[PDB]
Amino acid sequence: MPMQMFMQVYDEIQMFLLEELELKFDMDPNRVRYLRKMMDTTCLGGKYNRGLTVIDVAESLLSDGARRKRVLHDACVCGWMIEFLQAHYLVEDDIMDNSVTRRGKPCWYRHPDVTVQCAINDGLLLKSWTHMMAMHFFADRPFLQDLLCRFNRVDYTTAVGQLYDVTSMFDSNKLDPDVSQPTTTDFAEFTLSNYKRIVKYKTAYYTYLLPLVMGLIVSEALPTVDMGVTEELAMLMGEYFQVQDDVMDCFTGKVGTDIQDAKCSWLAVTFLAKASSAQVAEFKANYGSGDSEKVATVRRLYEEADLQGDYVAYEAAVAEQVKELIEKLRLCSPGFAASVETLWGKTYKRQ
Amino acid sequence: MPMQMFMQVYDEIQMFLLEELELKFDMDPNRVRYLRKMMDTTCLGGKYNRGLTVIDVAESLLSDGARRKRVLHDACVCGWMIEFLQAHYLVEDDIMDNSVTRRGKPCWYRHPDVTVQCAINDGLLLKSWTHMMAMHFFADRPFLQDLLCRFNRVDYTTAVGQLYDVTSMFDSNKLDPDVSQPTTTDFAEFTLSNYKRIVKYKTAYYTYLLPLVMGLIVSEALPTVDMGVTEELAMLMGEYFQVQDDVMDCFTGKVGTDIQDAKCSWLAVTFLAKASSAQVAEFKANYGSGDSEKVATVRRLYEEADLQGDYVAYEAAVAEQVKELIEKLRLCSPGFAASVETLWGKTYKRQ
Repeated sequence: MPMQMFMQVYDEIQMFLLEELELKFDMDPNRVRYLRKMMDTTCLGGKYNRGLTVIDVAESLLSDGARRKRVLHDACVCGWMIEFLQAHYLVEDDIMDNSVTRRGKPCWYRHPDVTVQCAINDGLLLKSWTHMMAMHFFADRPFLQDLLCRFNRVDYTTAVGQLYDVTSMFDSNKLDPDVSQPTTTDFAEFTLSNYKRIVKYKTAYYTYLLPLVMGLIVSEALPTVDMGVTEELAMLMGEYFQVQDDVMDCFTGKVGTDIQDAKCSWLAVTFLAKASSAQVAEFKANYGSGDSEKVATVRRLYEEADLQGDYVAYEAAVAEQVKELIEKLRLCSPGFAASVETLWGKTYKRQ
Repeated sequence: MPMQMFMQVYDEIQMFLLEELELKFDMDPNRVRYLRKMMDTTCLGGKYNRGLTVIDVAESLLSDGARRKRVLHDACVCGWMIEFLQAHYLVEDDIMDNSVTRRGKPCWYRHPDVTVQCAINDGLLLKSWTHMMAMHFFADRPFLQDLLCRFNRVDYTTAVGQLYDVTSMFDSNKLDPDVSQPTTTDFAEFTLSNYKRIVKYKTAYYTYLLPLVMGLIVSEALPTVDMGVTEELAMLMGEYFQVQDDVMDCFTGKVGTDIQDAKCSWLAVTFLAKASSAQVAEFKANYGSGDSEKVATVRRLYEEADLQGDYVAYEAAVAEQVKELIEKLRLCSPGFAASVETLWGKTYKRQ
């Protein structure tokens, strides 16, 4: 049901965007068609949990037919603002990582006649489409200024996160736009504290706080909740998401490549913070190569350091913190707090 | 004087942005310093005509000390929103063109330890900084919603322009994200009508309409002028700017490379629309190569087709249209119309 409405508002948003390009930007149908395909490929095919969260939050805050009809439709449009924003970051981050595929289709910039030259701009369009849809559908809403400001702020936040991700490669002290660096990692930046900072800004704001905020706004309920507790829940849930991902990447789509990719994962930083000198040097020697001997070594080390045990203890401490915060929130905001529970239930030990 | 104020508000904006990153995004001074340098290098060193225009428009619309002080300070901040937006497009477009230098320094992504991976994101930051500065300096202004909407709309418009630029390479009919194309040009898209469309969206909105609009907004004067005449002037001036540039690139920094680069210039499209079959085939054979025989041939052809004569006639028709529109505008808006005159005076036969 939520999904049906969601996908219906997709077509209605697509329609508006494509027509406007025709009527107002003089666009011919060859180019309109290219952008339709870019839009579909970049925005469709995931689970839409970010966007669906907005719907679910708006449904729980509803407390004569047609306020409900409008609030839910607003929720769907906000939901798609988040999905298109995410698509924007994926397209740009894939180019930035020189990644290869996504869903098990190719990275957008890797399609045969999309080019790195076109794809960068395609990203820019995807993010402008968030503004254009907000400005069209919410032209007359009193929350429009506030929505744009909060959205802009999360946008910025996410680009900042991507800065931290991008500069996790080498000693921050040698950071200089005039002076090359080896694209061997250092590991100098592979600390828990840096990892937590990357995840928080790159990921937790847009994935967990923004959908909750948007559901609040379109329900006109934002002042009714404790925003400090709400952010804290978002940051914790968001962090747990990525750590859960990082672990499953190693120890469970088809199978993941963070080790080969030499990623700053929870595993790597947690391993480095507890390991012996000998373990460290063997890590450094084996990490970040496709070679299936080098990989297997890294997994072995991860296994000897009992990282899965550490994971299980981290998970349970997060759960108990999440649970206390949800109860603080339920004191004043019982409907909002249930929606957060439900969000947490779609993250905790996956699904 | 305007410049002194402008550069002063630069430091004040920089300060706010860098501190916020420290206080609110947890940023360490290695990374703060990298972004200071990125900001300075990407935003400083041009003539700032876009930003200066905003100041000049606000000064002409002023019709007890301190309204003037605030309006001009608002004008400077809007001016820098335009300069940072421009920097954003330059950084991203340079990557997209694989260009080499700019001012006669390197393209930002070409600095030794900036990387294509970092530079794409640096672009994204530059554009978020426009939002962050508007939201901070104009938090309490009644025009903030309207400013963000108009700004967003020009942002979108410019990305659309860049789509048209990017797909000027080959037959629009073969535009397909699944199917490669030769990075030989077609010339099929090299028509005047396509050229005018690229320039209008890529360039005229952000370079000519946006500064005028922003000066109107911060002066609280926007409703006092005829916006249809204002847009028309902006589109004409903006078009003339690029055509004037395209011509000087050939027939006058140190010397330009549009022919080698195989650019969609005014010269090329105008040449193609009037040339004989023989001239066309010799053009196609010689255009878009570094070889100084092939280049010289193209210039010769341009000279035989009398493109400089066509330019001179185009310039004079634009001038007389610009002049009539300025007088229509002066009927109701004498102060605004002088500022446009002054803007036109900095474009017409350069300076």
